[PDB]
Amino acid sequence: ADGVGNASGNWHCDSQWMGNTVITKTTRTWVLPSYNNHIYKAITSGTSQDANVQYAGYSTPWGYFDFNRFHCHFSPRDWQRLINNHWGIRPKSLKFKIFNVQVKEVTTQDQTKTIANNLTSTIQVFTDDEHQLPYVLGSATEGTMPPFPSDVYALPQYGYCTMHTNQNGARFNDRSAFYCLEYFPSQMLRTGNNFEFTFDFEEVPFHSMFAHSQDLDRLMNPLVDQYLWNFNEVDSSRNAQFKKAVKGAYGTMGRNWLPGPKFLDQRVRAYTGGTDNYANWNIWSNGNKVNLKDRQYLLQPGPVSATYTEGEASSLPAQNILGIAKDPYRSGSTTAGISDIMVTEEQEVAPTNGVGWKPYGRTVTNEQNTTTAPTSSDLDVLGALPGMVWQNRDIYLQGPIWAKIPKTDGKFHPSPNLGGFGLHNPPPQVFIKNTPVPADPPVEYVHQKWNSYITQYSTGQCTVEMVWELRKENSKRWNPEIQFTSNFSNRTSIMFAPNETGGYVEDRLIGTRYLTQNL
Amino acid sequence: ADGVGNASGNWHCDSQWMGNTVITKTTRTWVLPSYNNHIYKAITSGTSQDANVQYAGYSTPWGYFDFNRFHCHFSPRDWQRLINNHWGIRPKSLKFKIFNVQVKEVTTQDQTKTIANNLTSTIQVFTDDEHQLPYVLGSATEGTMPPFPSDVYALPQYGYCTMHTNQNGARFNDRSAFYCLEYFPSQMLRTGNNFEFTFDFEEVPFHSMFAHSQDLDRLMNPLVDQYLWNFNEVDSSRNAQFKKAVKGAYGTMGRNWLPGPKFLDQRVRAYTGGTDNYANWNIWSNGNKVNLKDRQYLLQPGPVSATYTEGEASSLPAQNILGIAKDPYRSGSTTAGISDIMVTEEQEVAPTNGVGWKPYGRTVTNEQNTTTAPTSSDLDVLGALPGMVWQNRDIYLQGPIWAKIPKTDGKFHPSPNLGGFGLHNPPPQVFIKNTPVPADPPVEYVHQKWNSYITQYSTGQCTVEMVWELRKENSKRWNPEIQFTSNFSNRTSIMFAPNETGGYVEDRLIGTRYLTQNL
Amino acid sequence: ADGVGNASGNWHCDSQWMGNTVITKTTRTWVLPSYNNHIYKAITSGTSQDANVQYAGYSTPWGYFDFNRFHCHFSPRDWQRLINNHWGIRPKSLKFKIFNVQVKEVTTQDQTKTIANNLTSTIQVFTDDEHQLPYVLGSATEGTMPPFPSDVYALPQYGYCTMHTNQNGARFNDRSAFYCLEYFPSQMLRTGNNFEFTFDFEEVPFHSMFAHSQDLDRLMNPLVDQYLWNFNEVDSSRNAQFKKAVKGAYGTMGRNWLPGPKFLDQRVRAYTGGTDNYANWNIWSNGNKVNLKDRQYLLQPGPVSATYTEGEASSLPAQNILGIAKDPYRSGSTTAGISDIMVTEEQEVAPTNGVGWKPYGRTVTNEQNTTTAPTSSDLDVLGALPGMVWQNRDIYLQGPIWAKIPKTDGKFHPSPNLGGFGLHNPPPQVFIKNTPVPADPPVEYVHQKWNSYITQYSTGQCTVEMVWELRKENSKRWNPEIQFTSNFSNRTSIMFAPNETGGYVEDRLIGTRYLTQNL
Repeated sequence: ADGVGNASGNWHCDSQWMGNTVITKTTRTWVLPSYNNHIYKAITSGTSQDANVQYAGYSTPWGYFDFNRFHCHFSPRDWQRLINNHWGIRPKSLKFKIFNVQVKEVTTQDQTKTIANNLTSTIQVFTDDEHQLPYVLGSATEGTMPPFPSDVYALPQYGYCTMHTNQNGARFNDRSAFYCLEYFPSQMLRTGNNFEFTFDFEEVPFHSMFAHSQDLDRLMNPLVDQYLWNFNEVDSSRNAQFKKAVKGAYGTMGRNWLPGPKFLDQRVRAYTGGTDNYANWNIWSNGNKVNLKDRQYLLQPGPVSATYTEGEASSLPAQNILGIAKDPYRSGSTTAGISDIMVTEEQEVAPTNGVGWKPYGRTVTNEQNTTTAPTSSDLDVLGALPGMVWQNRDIYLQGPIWAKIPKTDGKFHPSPNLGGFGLHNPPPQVFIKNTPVPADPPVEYVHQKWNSYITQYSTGQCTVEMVWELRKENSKRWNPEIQFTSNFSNRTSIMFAPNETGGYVEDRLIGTRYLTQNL
Repeated sequence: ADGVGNASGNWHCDSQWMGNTVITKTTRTWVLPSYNNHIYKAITSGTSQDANVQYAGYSTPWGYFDFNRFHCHFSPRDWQRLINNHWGIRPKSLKFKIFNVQVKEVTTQDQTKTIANNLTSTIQVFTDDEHQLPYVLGSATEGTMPPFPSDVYALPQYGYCTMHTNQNGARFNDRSAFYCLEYFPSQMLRTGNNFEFTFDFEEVPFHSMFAHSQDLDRLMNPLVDQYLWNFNEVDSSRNAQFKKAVKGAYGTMGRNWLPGPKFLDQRVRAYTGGTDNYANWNIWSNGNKVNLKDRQYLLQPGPVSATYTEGEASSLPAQNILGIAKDPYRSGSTTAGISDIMVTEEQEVAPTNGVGWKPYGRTVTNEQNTTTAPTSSDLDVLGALPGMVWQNRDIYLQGPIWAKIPKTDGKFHPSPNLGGFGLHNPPPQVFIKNTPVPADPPVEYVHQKWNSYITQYSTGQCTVEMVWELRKENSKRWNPEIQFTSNFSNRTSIMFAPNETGGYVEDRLIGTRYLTQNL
Repeated sequence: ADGVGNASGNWHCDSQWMGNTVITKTTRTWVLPSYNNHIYKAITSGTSQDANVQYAGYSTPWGYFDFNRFHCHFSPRDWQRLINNHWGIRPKSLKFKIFNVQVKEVTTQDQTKTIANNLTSTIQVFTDDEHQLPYVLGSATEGTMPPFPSDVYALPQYGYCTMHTNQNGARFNDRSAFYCLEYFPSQMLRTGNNFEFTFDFEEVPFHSMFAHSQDLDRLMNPLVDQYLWNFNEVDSSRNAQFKKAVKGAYGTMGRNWLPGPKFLDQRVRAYTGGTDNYANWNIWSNGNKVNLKDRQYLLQPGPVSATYTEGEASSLPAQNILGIAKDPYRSGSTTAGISDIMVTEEQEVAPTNGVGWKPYGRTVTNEQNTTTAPTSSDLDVLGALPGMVWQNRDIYLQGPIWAKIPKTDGKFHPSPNLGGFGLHNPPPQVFIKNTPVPADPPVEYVHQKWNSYITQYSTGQCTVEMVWELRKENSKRWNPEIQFTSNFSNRTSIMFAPNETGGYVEDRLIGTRYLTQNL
């Protein structure tokens, strides 16, 4: 294909806007180590007796590419052009390349590393097109490409969980599956070789890049009464009374449509002002949980809900938020306060979704009679009922693009709770390993497992080219709308740029919902 | 197009039944005033501090046509032919005309009005085809065409609500949208000119014009046992016992299908007999409510439920009913009793839907053991679960035809709670205004807003032509069925006709569900 | 394209003279380090509180090529053929190549550097054709190619200034723009690869390579009187008197044309003889300045003016000169005297431009009457008035070729003050970087920014080929003209050649204006 002295690819980063489509291209330099030192390891939770944290699986010698966050594909300026001018976006097609491969050997002598080119060494690359391997993308995990184009990123090690059991610690059972990645055809690359593949997204709904400019309970003409007559009260004579729904009677009016279903969330005050928190409680005791088998885990974030009520504006739904550290590299060994963490604000869905820590509503709790007074209480948690409408969670420049829909007999509204595009056929996983280069063999043959290798690592460039379909904003609104703008003011470095020491700084989460549209 | 002395259209009222389709045509005389005196007004709830009743929006100089009730398009006799002979109906296409336009000027001198033709004055008409304006149809509000063909109807004024906030009264915010209707292309009509447009409905499910002749729990052959063995009890020895489901064991039988999901409603006795009401309580305190943002409002009517259990036949689900005044013009300033109000009766859905004030069922509340006895309670409110089946609300001659489905990421069974056809693309709103005719200008130019106008109003005729698709009744039932008939007996005027003073009288609600069909 | 063992280009240095065009070709060896160690740095003036020196911007990992001085493209002998034989020159087209690329790695062990070829490493090259990056060429800054063909030149690091504000030091604001150069498509080159592009200059005026042989006030025939009669005086009787402009009356004659507009400059005596200087004053206090925002800066050099009056021949306009060190590498840490600095002499423009420290002329300062005597003073600074004509600044073998015209709504005579060709579309900037080669990655994946790299640098050859359009000298002058010649006499090394230690010596500035032409 190509020799030692020719480049096998070129650098491509741009965004192209044509018609109803935008094409993003981005190139990175990647680094791949040799993981596990060329073996598979059965990994578990060990002696841990807590069923909730138990797991069983395998770490592999293979690495992988994760481009599943938007800021991989969009500059902040391009994200601005997207969210200010368009009502919708969905992924269409994908092209991925690996080129300019460099395999290197590391030799240590007397605490002295020397790095040299190994020109005859290979890397192996394959994509899993039929989704025959455990799919670890779409879990919102690190190891994604860094947003900034000149940043290098080490490829994460591939591993997976498989079925486990609880007896005196995690154990594999008969349903536990092992996957050898060397049991798949992969092409081998020396420095001259390159790799590419293409992918087409299935048809999915456009993400809704707008906020509603109307509330689900305001849909009627304010100037006219309804012709409906609703039950009002029972008179002292015990006879039922009916009241006409009249203009301004909004509490009593009959409606065709209901807010979407929700869990109840606990409210926390994350910002200055408003109703203050109770002290010394953790979400693990008091939060929403999911029972699965013998295990519990916190239900986070669940379907999206409105973030706050006005006047309570500093409060958050505890578990309904996506937190992201302002410093991507901040260590998770210690907790952080609100000042260190970017938290998503879902207020755009307030017209249809209801606020997280508000109950869905009230429910009648009894059947009344002459001697039984009517009673009612809160409806905290409610499933789907005919007439409900809701918005999905917003997508963020720093958030995940897609998630793989689990393969199941049934689903309800398969929109991922973390946000993004639910896909029956997500983009295939791209696996990469350094081909093992054995060390010096013994002169006299011995029967043993081969543990001796030359230390290798590889580096190169990768281009990701995505095509995005757009819905144009079409609106007769007379007055100006809300736009995302730079209101950062005076700074010691440019926002969404490198700082003095070269660290890339994105301290603000950016959603898509700025333009408005009627219900 | 046409002069002063030629009619621009003819009167058309008929119903045509051909094959699987019925075509309704109806003509009315309309009256349009000049609303707001040619200005837009920002309208709010004012100083009201109650968040529940707050709103913000605009009243417009424009009027509009609302034909969204069935009795606009169907005579009572045609409605009878529909409901006795057919299993289903859905709208197909729509044609609307405005013609024979007459613009008139009103001059008042010394408390004396004179009305004269203004031959050079215009009206403006446009339809909003792309649904770019706030859609106020489908809220079951007055200003619809009157059922009776020779009744004149004044066109209602168009207004809308837009996003508001709660601080010290209702306020507009940055998401609040203003819409100038003069920012749309509209054709202008003098007395010779006419207007028309056509519309096609999207494919929607046929309304179910039948009642089920079977109950969801009776579906099996009564002559045969099941081969299923269900858990029955635990013996005094603590061992589980299994009982065979045998013919007649209907309470214990395994089934494939579940009744539809429901809210629990409070029961009220609206008629003579049965269990009497508790005294002096109102639905606002005790009823089902919806939390939306910081607001509450009564959940009415919600998905349809069965109206009563037999022997309780006089009771109603409080909030699950559509009330309609027997006198359409009865003032809403005072409450009414059952004798003044027509209330819908949903008993046809009793086979699948369950009764409004009955809980869905019972639920086990605990995990038993040797020292823990099993407990259970009522399941009042339940969302959708696999295996549920239900009926939608019935449509009525006096009820709404369609509702606009809110534009949202997700929906569950988008059938409108008030009944009718949920539409992603409903029929477009038809807006009409009297073109402002300015009064005498000042001889010397002055810089000021122009407030001086000649008083105008317009009148004309409008034809609505709808095409309806039908499903023919196909049944092997041997015995006669239920039919809608005239059983009114002796009256001082014909029912569904004018009375002595010319008022049109429809005192009986008429559903579609008479014919029966098996589950 | 090419392997390890083949050259990807050849050495080209020549000048071709054909017809009205000259083609210059020149080749250099370049060296590129890795700047900033593969990061962008936000750079400011720091804690400096002086608004005049404040700045904000970015240094980039990229380098660039600057060939924007004439002695890059012309040997002294070719410059001689140009200026002695031609009246005009302008750039036409440009071709640039990068070839014979060598990427090398530096390894330090125990204070011992070893340099080795890295055969699989790349460089990245792109040109900014649409001028989408801050354009730093045309500011007369170092980092240009050295004149002498066998000299190697390190490529300068690319950086730029962006909008800043003054508050407690320089700050970035919302108008400050960051530019990632990796957000541009660039081709990647191994040792076999090469690069080229072509460019066409827009039509610009020929530089005027001649001096005028007439003065703007001598244009008339000396043998004939004018027929004009000019106001002369007012007699003791108060009546106005008119005097005929007669041959020899040059001070009183009417003329069609005016000298060009000018700032007033301060005169300094830079050479022996003439009127001596005042002592102990600096130009920062006493010089011409420009107010821009809250900042001041010295107005240098401004539009060109004549350098001196005869008899004052040792004086200079203080700020109107281009100084260039006779030693290009003399450090700027200390001031230099005239003997160390080559200073341009603009005397060729004396016919039309007026001398820098002379005022433009005299102006009447009052409106006289019987009791008010006429007064007048100096006109120091004057803008453009109808009838003015002027010459631009001369171009020098050691001076800049072009400058980018700022993109603005309006311009007056967009000829650069430093001299050369003002261009709306200047030659594109050529950016080059060493592709980062990552070092050994950690075996166990960690989430951190990648700071580990192998030290790289690159070298190669670059050819610049420019096409120049010429205007031929056409003159009927009988007597010989002024020519540029070698009058250096006896030297220890050849002038415009290397010295004993190999340093290239050009101690004399050479303008283009030798041939003469009438006004």
